[PDB]
Amino acid sequence: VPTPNQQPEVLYNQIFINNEWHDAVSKKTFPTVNPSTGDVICHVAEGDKADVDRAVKAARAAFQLGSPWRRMDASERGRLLNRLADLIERDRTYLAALETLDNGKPYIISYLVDLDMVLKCLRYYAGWADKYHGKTIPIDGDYFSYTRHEPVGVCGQIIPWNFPLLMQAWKLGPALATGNVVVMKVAEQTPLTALYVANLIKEAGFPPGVVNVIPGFGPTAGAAIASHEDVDKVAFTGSTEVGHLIQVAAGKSNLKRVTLEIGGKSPNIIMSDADMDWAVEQAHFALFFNQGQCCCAGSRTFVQEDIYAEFVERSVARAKSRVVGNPFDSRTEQGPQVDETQFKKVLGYIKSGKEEGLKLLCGGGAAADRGYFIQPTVFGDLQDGMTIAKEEIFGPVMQILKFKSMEEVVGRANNSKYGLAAAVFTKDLDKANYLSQALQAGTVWVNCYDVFGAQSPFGGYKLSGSGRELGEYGLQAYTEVKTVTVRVPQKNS
Amino acid sequence: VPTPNQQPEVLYNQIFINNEWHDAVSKKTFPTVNPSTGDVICHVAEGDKADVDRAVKAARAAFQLGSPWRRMDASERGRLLNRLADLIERDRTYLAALETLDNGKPYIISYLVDLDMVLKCLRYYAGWADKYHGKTIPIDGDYFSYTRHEPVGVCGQIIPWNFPLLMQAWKLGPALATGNVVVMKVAEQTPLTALYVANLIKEAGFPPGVVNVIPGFGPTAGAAIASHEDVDKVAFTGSTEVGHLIQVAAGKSNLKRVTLEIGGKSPNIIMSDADMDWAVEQAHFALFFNQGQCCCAGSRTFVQEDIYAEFVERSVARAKSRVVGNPFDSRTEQGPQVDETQFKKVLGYIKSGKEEGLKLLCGGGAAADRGYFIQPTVFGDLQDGMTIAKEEIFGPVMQILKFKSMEEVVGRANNSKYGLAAAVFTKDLDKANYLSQALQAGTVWVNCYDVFGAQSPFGGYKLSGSGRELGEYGLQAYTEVKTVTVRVPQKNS
Amino acid sequence: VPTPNQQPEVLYNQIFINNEWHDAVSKKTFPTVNPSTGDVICHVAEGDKADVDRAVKAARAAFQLGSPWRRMDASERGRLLNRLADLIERDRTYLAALETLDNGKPYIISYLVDLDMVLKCLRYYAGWADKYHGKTIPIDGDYFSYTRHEPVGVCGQIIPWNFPLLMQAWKLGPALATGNVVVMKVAEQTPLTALYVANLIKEAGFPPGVVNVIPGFGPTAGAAIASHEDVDKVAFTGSTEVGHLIQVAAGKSNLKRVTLEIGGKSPNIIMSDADMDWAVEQAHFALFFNQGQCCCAGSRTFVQEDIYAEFVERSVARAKSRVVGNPFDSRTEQGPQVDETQFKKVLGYIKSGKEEGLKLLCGGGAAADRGYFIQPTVFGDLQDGMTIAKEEIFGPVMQILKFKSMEEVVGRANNSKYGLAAAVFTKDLDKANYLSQALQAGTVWVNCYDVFGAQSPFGGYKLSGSGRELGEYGLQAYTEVKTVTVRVPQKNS
Amino acid sequence: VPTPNQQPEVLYNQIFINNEWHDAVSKKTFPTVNPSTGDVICHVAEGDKADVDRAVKAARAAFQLGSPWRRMDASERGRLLNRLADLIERDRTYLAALETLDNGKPYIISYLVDLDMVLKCLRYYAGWADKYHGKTIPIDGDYFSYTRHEPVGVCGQIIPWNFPLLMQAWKLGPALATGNVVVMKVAEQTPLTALYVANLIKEAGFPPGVVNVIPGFGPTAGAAIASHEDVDKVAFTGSTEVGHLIQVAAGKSNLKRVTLEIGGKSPNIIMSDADMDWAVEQAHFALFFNQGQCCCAGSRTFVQEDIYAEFVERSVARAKSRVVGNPFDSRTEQGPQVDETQFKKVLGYIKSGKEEGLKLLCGGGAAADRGYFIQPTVFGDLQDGMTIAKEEIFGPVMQILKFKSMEEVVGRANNSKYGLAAAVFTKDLDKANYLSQALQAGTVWVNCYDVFGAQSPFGGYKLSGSGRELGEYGLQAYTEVKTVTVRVPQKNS
Repeated sequence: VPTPNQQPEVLYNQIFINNEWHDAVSKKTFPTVNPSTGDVICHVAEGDKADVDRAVKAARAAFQLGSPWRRMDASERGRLLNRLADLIERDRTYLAALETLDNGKPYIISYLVDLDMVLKCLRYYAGWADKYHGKTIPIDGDYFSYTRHEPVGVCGQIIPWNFPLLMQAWKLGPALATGNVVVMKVAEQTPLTALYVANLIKEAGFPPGVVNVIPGFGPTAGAAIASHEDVDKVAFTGSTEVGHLIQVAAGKSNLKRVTLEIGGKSPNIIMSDADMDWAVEQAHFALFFNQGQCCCAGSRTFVQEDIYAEFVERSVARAKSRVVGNPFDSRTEQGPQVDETQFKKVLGYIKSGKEEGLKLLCGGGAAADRGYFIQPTVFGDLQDGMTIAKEEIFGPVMQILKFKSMEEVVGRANNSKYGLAAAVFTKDLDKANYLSQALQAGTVWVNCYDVFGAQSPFGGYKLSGSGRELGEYGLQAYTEVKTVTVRVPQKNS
Repeated sequence: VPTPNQQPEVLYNQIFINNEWHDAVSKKTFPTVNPSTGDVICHVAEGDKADVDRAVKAARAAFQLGSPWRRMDASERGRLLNRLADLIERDRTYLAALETLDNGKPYIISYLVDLDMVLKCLRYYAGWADKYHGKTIPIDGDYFSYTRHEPVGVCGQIIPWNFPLLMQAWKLGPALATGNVVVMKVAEQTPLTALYVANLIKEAGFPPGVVNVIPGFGPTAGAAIASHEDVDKVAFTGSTEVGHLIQVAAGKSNLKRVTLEIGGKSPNIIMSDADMDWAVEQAHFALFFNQGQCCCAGSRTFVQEDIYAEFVERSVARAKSRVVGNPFDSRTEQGPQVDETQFKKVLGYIKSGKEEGLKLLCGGGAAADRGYFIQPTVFGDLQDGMTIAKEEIFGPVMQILKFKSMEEVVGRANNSKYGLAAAVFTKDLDKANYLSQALQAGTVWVNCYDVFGAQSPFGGYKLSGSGRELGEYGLQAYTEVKTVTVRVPQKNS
Repeated sequence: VPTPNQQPEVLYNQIFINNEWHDAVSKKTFPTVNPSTGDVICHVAEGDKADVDRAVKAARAAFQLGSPWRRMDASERGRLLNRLADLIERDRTYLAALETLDNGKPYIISYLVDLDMVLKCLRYYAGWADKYHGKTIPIDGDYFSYTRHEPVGVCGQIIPWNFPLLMQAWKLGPALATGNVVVMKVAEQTPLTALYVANLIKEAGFPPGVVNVIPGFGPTAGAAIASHEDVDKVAFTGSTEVGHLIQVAAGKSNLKRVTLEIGGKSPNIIMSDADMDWAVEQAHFALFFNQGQCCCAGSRTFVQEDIYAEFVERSVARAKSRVVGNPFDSRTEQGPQVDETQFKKVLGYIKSGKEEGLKLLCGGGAAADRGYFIQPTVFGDLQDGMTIAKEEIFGPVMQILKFKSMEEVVGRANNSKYGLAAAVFTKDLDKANYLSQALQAGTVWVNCYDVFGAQSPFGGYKLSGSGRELGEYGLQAYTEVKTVTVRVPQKNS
Repeated sequence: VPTPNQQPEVLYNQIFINNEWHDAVSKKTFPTVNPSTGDVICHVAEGDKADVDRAVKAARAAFQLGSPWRRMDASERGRLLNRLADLIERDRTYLAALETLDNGKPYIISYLVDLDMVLKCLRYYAGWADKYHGKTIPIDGDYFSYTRHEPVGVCGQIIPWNFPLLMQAWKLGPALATGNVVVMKVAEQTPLTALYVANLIKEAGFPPGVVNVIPGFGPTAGAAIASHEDVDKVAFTGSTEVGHLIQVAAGKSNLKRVTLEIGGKSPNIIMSDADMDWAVEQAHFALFFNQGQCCCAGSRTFVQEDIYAEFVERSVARAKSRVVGNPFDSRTEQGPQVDETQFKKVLGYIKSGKEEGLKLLCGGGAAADRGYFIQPTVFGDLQDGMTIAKEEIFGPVMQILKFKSMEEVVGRANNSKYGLAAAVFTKDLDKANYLSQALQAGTVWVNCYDVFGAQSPFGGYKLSGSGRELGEYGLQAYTEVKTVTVRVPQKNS
């Protein structure tokens, strides 16, 4: 991993529309802070409805029948996405550093993890461009019926702050590969990286209006996209709470297609025959990865009584050794929480746990007085009715529960409004197969956690989502099907 | 076509839950009238939220992991659907008669069209049961990734009164084929046939709770389903106005998956090179089919100026010969409108057209003093800004517009909030191919209209829908995708 | 299981062509014996080249563009296959008895196993008829490209005597479902059941020439089909030796498509952690099922040394209790071998094993002096270089080998010219996953054996086959793809 | 188009095996001539059986379970193919010049056509690498069945001299994308370009033994591949005559999977309503493209009598203006024929035509006395029984036939042992649709010819092929399907 620039230059901080950078119509700007120091990095244009409106306008024009983008060969769409990937890889060190500066995650992670997964996603979707075929259907009668898989049109894509570059990649990959146009709203907590990539999109040679990125606020620029009368589809990734607002907004206006990737409270089930060493480490990772700021975090670690005590002791030790510090330091495992608000939220949950009557095994408090650092907390002897066992904490706060039977763990694990992911650690073939089938979750990992593949779909089962985001599935929501039934003189097989 | 019983006996008029018939919790009942005579056929149990909750409870139980339905082989689901089909064919004469008695459509149509289409739908989806495979994905790293296409769960399905039996079949086919459970709300205007089939479901051997049919009202039983906290998915077919309510209800509650098949104002484009005879008859059919009560009716007949006068003359003559009368009479082409409310609504539009300044060429008034018969009306010299040229009439009221160029007709045809279907009549290959691509419609018929195939998807492009209902596509909405990623010792190709 | 007729009446014994029965052009006939008594059941017309030529002509005519069969709706093809199924189910008892009479397998098996699987196969492919879509391809340039999945044409299908009715169904299901025409060559050892079904094909309403069944001899009628200049595809199931002849014949003449389902020497690997009881019973079934006359029989039972002794002991006991006798007797587990030739071949192998220096644990000799009964033989302490450990025996002769490591068992099990199937018994997830990937077999069963599903493909990896026979894959070989590229005025997404 | 080097340097002329260049075991070499001058360009190592044997050895080793290539992520296979493309694009000018030097085709074509198509093919298949999923199948019983799409293994790929780089690309694309290993035999008449690309494969980072290219002769190196006991699959592109040999070879030995892309006599049907200008130009292109050395050439131009005379005179004029000359000259439309042998063959056919009694409209003789140039010949008034109207000429010799009805032209056009491609020129929708369905051809072009898309399959219907080469279909033949059926505690939907 190349040595990063601990203070990477901010080159873009405006609104990107027709491959052009401009200030908000209001000339208003908002600050973007560095979670590690609490100091302001710079100021970014604050997009609002007026800016969304013009971006939508730009996108619609780019999507007109006869446009360079609509006339473009699917293969060329693939070429553009691969070119974009190349530019991102060329600027990998810079983007990794900026990602960390704006977000807080360890540089090594932004480089080896975030950026690699960003490149793999775009590279993956580049190949789908000319392969998502329609169908020729053996309909009854003397007809020739077939389907066209056309773009759904103008897509509003709202993304969170936990994986800035990756979330952007997950949206643009399938949308662009299918021929759609994008009006994207990026998180006000982390707008810098998305904007830089927006310029690379221009450099890649994408036609104007195809991708418009608008930095701003949620109830402001986000809501304007969700309720716009000319946005054909919305893709939102964030809280279930806001997820509700997105669907409600869609219904109250355009009846635009909606997909949601939202919260979670994922159960990580360790069976007594599981390899302790692997299970403990993976359990640690399952919850602590990315400052605990992952929607599919294993926030409910169910451990079989027979091995509970040992598993708990080992988890606490591992939590005790987890290095929290400067993201740019090679030995830093944990950076700060994205912002003060989240910092307080997490702390509020730790307080709740202690008050609910939970066994605090690892220090649950601030880890520093400068950035938003919190100590890797671990709560043992957790009860299902406890707030921290029910509500998504989104911080470095581990919950460890105890169970006896499979029948019991299935019911407990499944008894949640969420269903984003789950995990099973066991050496037994039958337990693995039984559980993976019984678990009501979009993804079930067996003997592993947080394993993402651009080729494998991801999504929620209940109030944790709607629709899937990767693989071939990720193309479905960005496709509008048209049936064309032509009358023929005489149909033959 | 066998001789029908002009007065078929009503055997079921209650609420169907766990394969059992019972009155509404309130014991309240509502009348179902015969549109031909205006007299009450009988009374049906009026389901409400209390009944909906009971049905959902029943359905959820039937969906329990380990249930006969969930443990059932996919092939067996296919066998049950085929058995159902057989029972409907056994009772084809009776059902065609009852369909007409409660709806008003001609008996010949109910028999040869509706029932045939019903049988073909179920028979088609019966074969999909064991064929909608998941995937084994070549994910990165030492893992074995694959997806499971599981049922979405408890599905709420709300259907209209235009095609009682068929609408029911379009919903049950894909749902049952996939392993889902149903809580269906039937149109209060036409609940009889759906209830009869509900009993056939029981007789076919479907496990209790798998299909629950609730007769009742919209804002009552319908809304109860749309905002239910335990319904995983909603499939609604009706007005766009209500469609909005369904999507808003889903967002404000459960975040349940939603699909909508709604209104339309489909354009029927006749090019100057089209075969007049065919074009004229097909245009007649395109709009007048089923008392004009079809979501995909060719409500806007655009005819190229060069052949406009001739086409109009021929249209009016054909409309003047259209026989309106007793649905059970062999020579009846048009029966009455479903009910007085729709009778008045259609008349209101005829009034509107005359006042908008439209050329009434065919008598626009009631055709009788007993049932809800309206005369096949034809309006010539229509203008895009005219109410009847923008709002869905849902009655035997034809609109004929005049155009010159293709660029012109595409823009005009496309300039609508709707996009359910469209049609183009021409002998030219390039115009056919150009137009089918340019028209923003879920279905584009070329040299034909109203051609439906159980194997070809159907749906709307704008405020006329979301999702497709037939073919393989119809299975998508009834499937929940689960990704299972297993860590393996050493992955190889 | 209904009481069978020990002496079922033979109603059809001639050549079936245009839905008509006639004697061979030579008037020659051959006898069909009853393996249980060694007595002649009756005589069947002996088809030859002249008869094959006539059949091919009939088939070709039925395949003419514009034929009732080619113009028929795909759904109707489905209907015919379901009708056929129903007729077979109606005559289930008769067919099961006749199957046993002519083949030797126990009636219970013929009824509950063979017939059920025949019904399931036809009923399964009936549903594929109108679902095997082609595709609309996003090709470069201003074009509309799409593919048609047309029938391959006239298909020659040659089947064996081990599962008469079943093998017939495996060929007809996919062929007919895709719109092809068939010229079938049935095994001289067991032509009876296939002939009766041929008449059911007539009764089902299949167009004349669509299915022609020709009873006769291999180098006679079989070779005539394989080398015919007007047969578009050949599907052969039998010995690898003859498989070679089919491929060579195809090349020396028509260059017709070829698919082969041939011999095997499947390894059944029992890991030390396997459940003894289950593993022992399944191992017994794996090899002894259908008088050991199954191409995917577990001919090489590799058992982990730690559990070898015990496994062997249990295997011998189970083989010693295996009831051999009258197929019509409820307690008979094993009937006779198909005929004297096979009877002597199996005996020759037992002799070989004894001479090779193998430990005969179970009596290896004739079990009676009337029919072709052989005692369930079990050879312990087998060595890979032994003939019975290399050549397919096709009889009730079990081989039990000893192994130590997984690396060793993989190499040993894979060290064969065959690769039809394999099995792995273990409770460990990793071993299951590892082995199933490492084994070069068309089918790898884990914790079970001989599990067939009409929905899952089956075939060989080396000299044991080419192509797969069930599921969606089974339709591939019966499809000819046509690409139609149309120049369009302006292509858009 | 950049200025080429009229004399590009030959850097590789040996056998490429484990990413290493070596002389044949025999030290024998053969000359490669320049068709334009008749002079020897250089000498190339003459591979033989011994060289094929070692190449297969290398390939097998590269295919061992646990190999870098087998363990490699499918996505990485995609990366390698994209890298290879980049290298080819980097060297596009050199490769196009060398292609023309050794082949004879005009440099502008090699550059703008051949190399573009080469890049597009590899770029296309690079995206398929991680998307050709297997399936999870809803089999009956308590099991989990799924399929694995594994590589077929060692693939022997034999290619022709008409499109050296492109044929190589059509083979390597699908093979490598699927994870197979290759032993390729390149045409003795044109081995240079294929060898240079072989080195780029090394530079790209492909693991040793994955692609082995062997220059040599047909009955020598080609036959050794076709009958090799360790080659799992053979892919051959060439004459139907040799095609027979490949299939017979496969049967006589390994029973290896075979696919054939062979000869043709494609009919180009011009209906009276066709746009003459376009039809005439396209007709010229259809047959004259690449010195008439294309298997899909429109060898039989059927013209409707009403427009026959005009079409004929227009064709002759166009043929009279076709510039034949130095391939490197910007004005050259036609270069020389690949070699003296082909030179003589084509001339022999012209002689035949004259003798069969055909109307020679354009000079049918040599165009120069240096290279292998032949004058663009046009034969009018041809009859179906004439040799030139039956046998593939593979030279600039056009055949123009006259027809009256559609019924007539379908039968005549279809009356051939070949069925590679066909074309229909008409403005009529019904004629287009009717003919496309009626024509027994692997590809039917409507109002265009020789339109190839890496995304759409290509192949023959009779003695012109077996299997398809492009699109998703091209992956089928390079995949071996394995079914894994696991016993599960309790199967649920």
